[PDB]
Amino acid sequence: HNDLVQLCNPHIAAMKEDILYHFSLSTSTHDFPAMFGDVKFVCVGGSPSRMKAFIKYVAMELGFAHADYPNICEGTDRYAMFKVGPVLSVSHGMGVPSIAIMLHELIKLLYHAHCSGVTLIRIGTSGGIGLEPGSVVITRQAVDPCFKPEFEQIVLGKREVRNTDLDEQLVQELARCSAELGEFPTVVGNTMCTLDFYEGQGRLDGALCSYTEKDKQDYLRAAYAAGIRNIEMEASVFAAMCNACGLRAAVVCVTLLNRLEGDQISSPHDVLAEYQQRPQRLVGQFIKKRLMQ
Amino acid sequence: DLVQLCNPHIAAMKEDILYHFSLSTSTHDFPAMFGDVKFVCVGGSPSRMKAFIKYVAMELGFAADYPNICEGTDRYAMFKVGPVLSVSHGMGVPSIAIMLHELIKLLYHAHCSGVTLIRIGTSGGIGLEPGSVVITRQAVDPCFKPEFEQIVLGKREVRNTDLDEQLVQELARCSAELGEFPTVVGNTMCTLDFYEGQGRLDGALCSYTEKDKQDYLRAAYAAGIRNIEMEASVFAAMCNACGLRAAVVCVTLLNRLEGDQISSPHDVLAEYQQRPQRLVGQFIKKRLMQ
Ligand SMILES: OC[C@H]1OC=C(O)[C@@H]1O
Ligand SMILES: OC[C@H]1OC=C(O)[C@@H]1O
Ligand SMILES: O=c1cc[nH]c(=O)[nH]1
Ligand SMILES: O=c1cc[nH]c(=O)[nH]1
Repeated sequence: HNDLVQLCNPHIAAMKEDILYHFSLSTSTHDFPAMFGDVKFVCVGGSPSRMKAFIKYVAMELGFAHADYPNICEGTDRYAMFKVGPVLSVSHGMGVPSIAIMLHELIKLLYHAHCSGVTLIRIGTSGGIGLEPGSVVITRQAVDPCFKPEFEQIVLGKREVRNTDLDEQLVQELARCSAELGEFPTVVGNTMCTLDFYEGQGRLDGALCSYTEKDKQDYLRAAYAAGIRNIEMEASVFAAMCNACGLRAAVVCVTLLNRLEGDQISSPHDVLAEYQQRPQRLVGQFIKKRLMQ
Repeated sequence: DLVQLCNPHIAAMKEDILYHFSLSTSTHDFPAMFGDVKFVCVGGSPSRMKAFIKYVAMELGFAADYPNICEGTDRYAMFKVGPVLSVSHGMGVPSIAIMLHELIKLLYHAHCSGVTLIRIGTSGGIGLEPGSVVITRQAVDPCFKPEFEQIVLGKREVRNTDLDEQLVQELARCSAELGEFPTVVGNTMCTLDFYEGQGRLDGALCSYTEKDKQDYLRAAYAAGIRNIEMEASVFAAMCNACGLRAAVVCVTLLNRLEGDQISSPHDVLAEYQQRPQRLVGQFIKKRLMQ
C-alpha cells in the first residue's frame, strides 16, 4: 500500500482558497487532483534548464517521448515545473531559503492533489572532498557546518532543530541502481550543507576571506574524517522537511571538483555538462526499475 | 572611491572565474564591459530586473535590444545601459550572497569607482498599507538585532548590518519629490524562511496559533521593524565590509497583521512592484543631473 501525503499544519484544511504564490497556482483556479493526482516521483534541482532537460530525458526513457514540455509555472519566474506521466520535475534555485519556499508549496500541492506513495529526490551539484571530480554522492546523512545532523530554524524568535537523516533503504537502492548503470563512480557518504558558497565552504576566492590555504585544508580534512564526502547548500532543509511530513526522500549530487585541490570551477563546459547528467541517469534508472514492478 | 575587496588572494590569481555568472577574466574584458558603471541595482526576479533596465533606459533617453550578459547560465540575469547595471539575485540569503561575492569582484576587476548598490525588492509589511515602500534604515535578524551571523571554518562570526544614513534620507527625499505612493524609513527583518520563518499560518508546517503570530509581529513593530524579507542582512553586511554605499528599497505586498497569503489581483501586484523602480529611477536621474 501507499500512504497519502500529509501536512503538519491544521490551518490549511480551514482555508477557502490556498494560493501557491511562488508557483502561480491556486486551488480556486486549478484542479490539483486532475493535474497532479497520479504523481509518484518528484525530482528537484537548482536549475530550471537542467530540470527541463531532465523531464525530456525521462520522457524518452519511459517511452512517452515523440512533443512539447510546457512549463507548468507559467505566470511566474521563481521556479519552473514539468510533468510526464508519474514524474514531476521542479527547480528550486540556490540555497536553504529558496528550496524551503519551494518545499512548502510543493508539499501542499501534493496534499491538495491527494498524491500517495510519493518519493522525493534532489538531484544537484556539489563540491567533493577527497573524490575524483564527476563522482556522484548519495547522501546518507545531511550535516551542518559543525558536522551535526541537525537543521536549525528560528520560529517566532525561538530556535528549533530537526533531525536530518535520510531513508537508509532508499540510499542502498540508489547505490544498486548506480551499480547497474556502471557509468561513473558513486559513493554513499555524508553531505555538509552551508549558507554560503565562498567563506561558508572554506573557499579562498570570495570577495571576502580572512583565512589561509592551511586553515581550509585543516577544516576540509576534519570534515572528511567525520565522514563527509561532499558539500552543497540544500540537503539540510530538504531532509528535515521530508522527515517532518513522513516523506521518503533522497539526495543525489555530482561533484564538480575536488575541494582538497582547489576552489574554482574550471573544467571545460562540455565536461561539466556531462557531469550534470550523471545524477539524472542514476535517478532515471531508479524510476524505470520502480515502474517495472 | 574605487571598489575594494577584503581578500588578498584575488590579486595573485592568473584568472578569476565568476562561475554563477558564466563570466571569466580570461573570456571577458571587464574594464571594457563595466568600467563606467556607477549604479548597481539588484532584485530577486530576472523579469523584474529586465523591466527595470528598460524603464531606466527610457527615463535617461537611451531607448531597443537589452541583452542578458549572463547568457550561458540561468542562475542569474544581468543587463546594462549606460552607467546602470541591473542584476537578479534569486531568493534567500545564500542566493544573494553568491551573487554579491561575484558582483563585487566583477566591479573590482572593472575598477569601477563611486558606485552605489541598491536592492529593489518585495516584502511583507507590519502595520502599513499594502503598496507602501520601505527604505531600510537598519537590517535586523529575527530577534531584532542588527547582526548578520555566518559560520566560517566551523566557527560563528557576526558583522553589523547598519545602512548608510545619508543615503536613506536622500532616497526619502526622492520619494517625496515623486509624490506617488507612501514611503517610510524603518527597520527590516531578514529571515531564512518565508513561512514558519515569518510567522505564517499557511505553510506545510505550523505548530503555533494566530495569537502567537500577532504578538511576535507586534513585538517586531514595537522594536521599529516595518517590513519583513529575505536578503537585507547579508546585503548590508557585505557592502559594509567592502566599504560600499548601499541601500534597500522594498515595496510591501501585504500587511502581515491582516494576513499571510498574497491575494491581491495580479494587476495591483504588478503596479506595486514598479514603485521601488520609479523611486530608484528618481534617485539615479538626480545623481546624474548634479
Ligand atoms: O552553485 C551552487 C549550487 O550547486 C549545488 C548547490 O547545492 C547550490 O545550489
Ligand atoms: O517572495 C519572497 C521574496 O520576496 C522578497 C524577498 O526577500 C524574497 O526573495
Ligand atoms: O563546491 C561546490 C560546487 C557546487 N555546489 C556547491 O554548493 N559547492
Ligand atoms: O511577506 C513577504 C512578501 C515578500 N517577500 C517576503 O520575504 N515576505
